[PDB]
Amino acid sequence: SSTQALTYLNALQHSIRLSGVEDHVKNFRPQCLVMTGAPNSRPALLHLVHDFTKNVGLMICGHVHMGPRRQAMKEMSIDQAKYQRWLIKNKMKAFYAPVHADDLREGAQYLMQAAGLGRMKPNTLVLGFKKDWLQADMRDVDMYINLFHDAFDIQYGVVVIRLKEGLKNTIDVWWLFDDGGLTLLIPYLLTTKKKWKDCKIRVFIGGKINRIDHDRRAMATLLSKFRIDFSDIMVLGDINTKPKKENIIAFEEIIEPYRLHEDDKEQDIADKMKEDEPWRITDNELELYKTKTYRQIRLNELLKEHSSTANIIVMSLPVARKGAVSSALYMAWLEALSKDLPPILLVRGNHQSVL
Amino acid sequence: SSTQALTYLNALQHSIRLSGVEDHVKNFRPQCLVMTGAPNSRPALLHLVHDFTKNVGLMICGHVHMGPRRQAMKEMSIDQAKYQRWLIKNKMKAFYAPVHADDLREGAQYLMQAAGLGRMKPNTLVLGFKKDWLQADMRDVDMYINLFHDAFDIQYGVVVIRLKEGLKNTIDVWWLFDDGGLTLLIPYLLTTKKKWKDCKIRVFIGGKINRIDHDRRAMATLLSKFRIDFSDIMVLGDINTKPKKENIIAFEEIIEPYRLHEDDKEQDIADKMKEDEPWRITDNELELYKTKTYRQIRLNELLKEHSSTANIIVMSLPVARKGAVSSALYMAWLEALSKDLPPILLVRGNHQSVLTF
Ligand SMILES: NS(=O)(=O)c1cc(C(=O)O)c(NCc2ccco2)cc1Cl
Ligand SMILES: NS(=O)(=O)c1cc(C(=O)O)c(NCc2ccco2)cc1Cl
Repeated sequence: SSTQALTYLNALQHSIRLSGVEDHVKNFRPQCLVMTGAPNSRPALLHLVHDFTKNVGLMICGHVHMGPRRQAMKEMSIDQAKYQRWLIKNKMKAFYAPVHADDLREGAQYLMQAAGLGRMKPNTLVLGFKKDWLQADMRDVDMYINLFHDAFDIQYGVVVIRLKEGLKNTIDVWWLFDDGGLTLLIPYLLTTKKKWKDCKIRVFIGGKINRIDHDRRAMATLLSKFRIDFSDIMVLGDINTKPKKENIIAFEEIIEPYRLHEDDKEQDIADKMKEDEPWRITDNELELYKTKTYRQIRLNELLKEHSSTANIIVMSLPVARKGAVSSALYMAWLEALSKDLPPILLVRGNHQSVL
Repeated sequence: SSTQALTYLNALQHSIRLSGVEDHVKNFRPQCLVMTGAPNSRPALLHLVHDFTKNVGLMICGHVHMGPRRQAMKEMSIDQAKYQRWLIKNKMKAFYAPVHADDLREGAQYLMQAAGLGRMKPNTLVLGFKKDWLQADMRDVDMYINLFHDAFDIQYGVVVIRLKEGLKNTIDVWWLFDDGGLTLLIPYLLTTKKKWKDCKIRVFIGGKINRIDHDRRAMATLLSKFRIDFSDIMVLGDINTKPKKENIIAFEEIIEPYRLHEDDKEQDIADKMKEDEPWRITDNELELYKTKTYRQIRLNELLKEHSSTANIIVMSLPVARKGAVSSALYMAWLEALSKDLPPILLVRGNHQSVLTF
């Protein structure tokens, strides 16, 4: 009170010192940019992202305020004061970062390219899964997926937390493809927080039916390199199998409102809808990506079968080339992958290795 | 040591400590981002902006990088490492913050909107004068003035400085407009440094013929509030008078290439070329703003005669409504106000630094 200048000067001096360093490859140091609507909303997501980003990296709770430009400054100021007070009340090492933008994409770009000083710049983007995508306008879903792809453009690592907001054995990990160390680094950082200390990492991977021993040995060596006391590596070959009849029926029902039946409908009408409504899922997309959808459905049913009784499932996030797949189908894949499981955490880190 | 995590986490906890303090509104401090593309170019500008930001605020030497997205990140990181090494080589406490944008205005918007974290966020926009704007495409000058107007829109202070790139004692302060005190805060911070100890702040005012004592005591008490310790407080009544004809014709010659003499030329051609080049200066603009231009020229004359020798000249910055003046006319005003002087530092601030430092 009246002598905060000392704190400010100390912070500035330490930040300059930190910027003094020159080597970044050695330490990945996960810095998270959490894109939640407001810190008060989605408290569970905030706690879970804070768990693995606390004393091991900062977290910037971003907020893209959008509205009339005239009174934007006063609204943003009152919001910053209120949300910072709330966010310190529920002790969190998180910085509230509000910006003004005409839409979520622009504000996300502001936060993703400008937030932070020197070395304290976010390098992963954390999004809560858009649970209301079915009832939401599909333009906003397109914007959500385009935000994923913008993150992948700036060499960010995308984390998607799907968590049941209506609210002690193991922490399953479903490492499938390389990414980096991030997918395996999130469980390591989770385990050392004294809240998940009594939780045991039960890694999973896919492999050939004639190579369980060799794959297990190699993955155990990698885990020892990551030194996360892996309990066991349940190498599976069940991937790439027709899931079931009921599961495929459920997925078809999910995507039915957005499917485009070009063959059933007249070609001119199909083109008209595509031009005036480009997020419609064409049948060509389904035919091309039928194996990928089978992979998603099979992975979901495997998660239910093996990892039902797990606290935090960590899985690798499916991705597709920008524009190669309709946004509606992409969110359908994300819905199917994480359907009725415990708090699940889809991760795709950047190519550069964490350590 | 070869480890940095100790510094990183300590800096974190300090930043969280800072953000936790309920500073209310009584924590104004000059936090400026120096929008200059190449920190190697214009070292004098960085040194000057560093003099009054050494230990009272941060300096985010922003930089917008233009090019293809593919290899944008690689060269951006290369430049970041290079320029941070350069800044550390010199004794500058500046964070080199680069962003990628299609145009300078968009990257500047990124920086001004989202740069910084917590309460160590930028507060003013230091802008090196766009010297050689005569030879530069006028789209560039349009963006340059739009930067001023964006900064004013987002409640930022704007300071533009016209250092000579080639690089008794007194610091002149022309407190002409009440902008919240930043014009007076910059000189105070300058003086309280090893270089400007022999400061001798000399303060000038603009007032009509009246009792000099009134304004004299007014600025005496104002500077006592600001702890300026003036060497002299002067009031000038020559402002807002017709300047010499030579300067007027010189100014008219400066804007001659960009002027739209629509009254002299045929109306259809004038309208067509106005539509082709919306930055052209119409004659109606000059007629409306003849008094403003005369003030801008008389002020340059006045500070040339009164303040020919002075290490720093800190003046209130001219402002115009968004779009009322063509960018060429605004830039011509700024160029005529600081035509041939020592380091001149035109300042304007959001009306919030009310004895708050
Ligand atoms: N998780 S989400 O896609 O549904 C989401 C949702 C929101 C959201 O709109 O709450 C958001 N912030 C934008 C905003 C505008 C006004 C207040 O916050 C960000 C995200 Cl990622
Ligand atoms: N001080 S300035 O207006 O002349 C200026 C100057 C520059 C600059 O060009 O150095 C700049 N950014 C870098 C850049 C890249 C391409 C065009 O500009 C930004 C600004 Cl504000």
